[PDB]
Amino acid sequence: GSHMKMSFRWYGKKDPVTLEEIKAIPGMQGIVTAVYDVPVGQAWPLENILELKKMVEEAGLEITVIESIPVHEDIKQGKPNRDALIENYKTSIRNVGAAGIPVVCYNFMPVFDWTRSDLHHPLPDGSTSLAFLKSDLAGVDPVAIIENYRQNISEEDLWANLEYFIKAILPTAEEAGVKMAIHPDDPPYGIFGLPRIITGQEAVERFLNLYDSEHNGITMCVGSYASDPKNDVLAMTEYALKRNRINFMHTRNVTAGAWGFQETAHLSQAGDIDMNAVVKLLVDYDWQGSLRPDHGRRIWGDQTKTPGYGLYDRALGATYFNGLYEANMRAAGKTPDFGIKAKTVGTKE
Amino acid sequence: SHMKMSFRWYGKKDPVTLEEIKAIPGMQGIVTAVYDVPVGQAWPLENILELKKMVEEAGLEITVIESIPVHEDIKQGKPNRDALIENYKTSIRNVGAAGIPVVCYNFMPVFDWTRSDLHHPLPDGSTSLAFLKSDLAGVDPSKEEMKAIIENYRQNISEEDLWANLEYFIKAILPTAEEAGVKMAIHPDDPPYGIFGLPRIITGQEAVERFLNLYDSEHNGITMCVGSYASDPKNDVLAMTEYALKRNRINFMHTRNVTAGAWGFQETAHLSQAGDIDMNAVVKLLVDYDWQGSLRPDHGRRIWGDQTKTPGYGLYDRALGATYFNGLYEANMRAAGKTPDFGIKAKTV
Ligand SMILES: O=C[C@@H](O)[C@@H](O)[C@H](O)[C@H](O)CO
Ligand SMILES: [Mn+2]
Repeated sequence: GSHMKMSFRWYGKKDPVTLEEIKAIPGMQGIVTAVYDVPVGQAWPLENILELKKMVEEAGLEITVIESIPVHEDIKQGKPNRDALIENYKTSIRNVGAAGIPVVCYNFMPVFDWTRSDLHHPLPDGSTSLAFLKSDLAGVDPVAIIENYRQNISEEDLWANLEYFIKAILPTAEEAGVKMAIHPDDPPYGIFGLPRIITGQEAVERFLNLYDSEHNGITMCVGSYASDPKNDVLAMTEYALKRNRINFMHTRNVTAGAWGFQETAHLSQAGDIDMNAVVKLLVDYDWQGSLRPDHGRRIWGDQTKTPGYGLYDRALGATYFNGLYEANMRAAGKTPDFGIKAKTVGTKE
Repeated sequence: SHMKMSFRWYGKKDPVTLEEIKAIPGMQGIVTAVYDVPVGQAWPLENILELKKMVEEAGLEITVIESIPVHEDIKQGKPNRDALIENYKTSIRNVGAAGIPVVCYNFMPVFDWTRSDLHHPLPDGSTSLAFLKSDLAGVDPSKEEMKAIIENYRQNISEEDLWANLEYFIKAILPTAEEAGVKMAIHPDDPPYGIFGLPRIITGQEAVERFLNLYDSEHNGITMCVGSYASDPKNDVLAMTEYALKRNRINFMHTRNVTAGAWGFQETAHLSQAGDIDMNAVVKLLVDYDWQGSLRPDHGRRIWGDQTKTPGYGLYDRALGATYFNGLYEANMRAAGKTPDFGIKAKTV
């Protein structure tokens, strides 16, 4: 039976947005977070993870997803020493499973996790947002590693580097009781001479096949995949759902074409994704997992710094998914759940 | 079959701005009134225009006017009522002289609402308005004037008297309103039973049938505030909603959520499971019947340090409600076979 927990990204103690505020989002159940006191490729201790879990649980929430045990560039490059960094990744997986967190989200995006030309590109209602203007600058070197990928490492080398990775970690994830969920490339194609392989349906199928298990699944980030129109989110969503290989949902809306892309409000008609169709799919497939609204616009006085991570519009995206999820749950004669245990504190009949 | 998401704005003085209101996805209609004319006296075009101009420039539109307030003297049926009704006559005409097609208003002796507590705690740590009967048991409610206004209603004006006062008012103003294009929509009694020995008549299904029948004309309508009605458990808002739709008699919409008992009631998050109303069933019916008019998220919780001190009128939870209704709308539309729509012209600049 279906079981989708609303979740929200939270960067810990140093987050502009707090747990009180997050907790106040109607229907919010999960916290998506990570350890920030340890360098990339170095291995997360249990206590670190546990400190976060305690903060989150006292606030009346739970950590449902570690979003992002970062992958060291040595691993991605496929350099000689990877083995050591991978043993650290194995330790991290183990420590997350030790903490009781079911999913770990990661990426295999060489040197860049994402690219944005504009972090304040206005929208037809007064609100700013992030865009990828294919015209602007794009075609200029970002003022050792780069040339390596450019000169030496092909997409198939990256495919072989990734396969090595996932063959090395997967049994650990199995033993830990933890499911891996690879985040696609953002933008979902090669830029700056750098290669990208997690880019579309063909890529997803080849990925899942590297190690065939539920513990080896995807973060269906619909607004990344559909950043390149060449991609069709819904069949992607569905094949993945048909295969039981979606382990995390991200659900931001974006408008795209031959010209490139710009992130919009989550509403289906604000951009190019049919959001109702997405969750209708989760409904039909009795999907069990977490979804975050992912990214927001700047609206109101939102003085949250960090890119699409202001509380306000992401909140406005979550309740929109409450709507879509509840309606579709009901249309299917299913009864939706939002983790609400009490309506009131101190009254009752 | 187009519902236009809307939102109350309290004029130039509202700490909520139209920038902010326009920023909510899918938000089209604004909802406001004039605030510089005492109460009974006539509403000049100069005043309603100057607010319509303030809003039209902001990319938004007036869809409904929240309240030309009926004077106590009209409510009490005092002899001096005719002139007051006069001044009310032109308000309807001046407002029709602005394209604005709906006017909400109440017929509630003394107060327009009553709460015992304006920061009652909810389980998630947010706060909301609550009416708790037992806490208003002790209380005895110008100042020397209201006392005597209360004495008059208690001792001298009975329910039937107040029906009569209303009927007089209705048959007076309706042709005036059919003459101006404007549709009238009566805000239900809030709460919908006698407090402090004062009478209330707009309280349930019966009242509805009767009220409609005072002037069987599609311009004589209700504001279906499901929240006000569900505050009394004896009421079935789903049935009440449908009944009134089959008669083409919903001219405006308050979609607020409450939980309720013999103990009173408490406003909640708009999300169904947070309260006692199945908002999905509601919006579904609005869909099934092709209802055309504007729906409005009523009160919201106090969340995220919102300082706004007008009842339930901060921006945040109100907006979180709206986008949740976008999601309910869109989903139910597609589930029918119909195709939704919001304020959306251009996806991008
Ligand atoms: O429940 C009350 C609310 O609807 C308020 O906005 C207001 O007091 C009335 O609508 C106007 O009298
Ligand atoms: Mn109201």
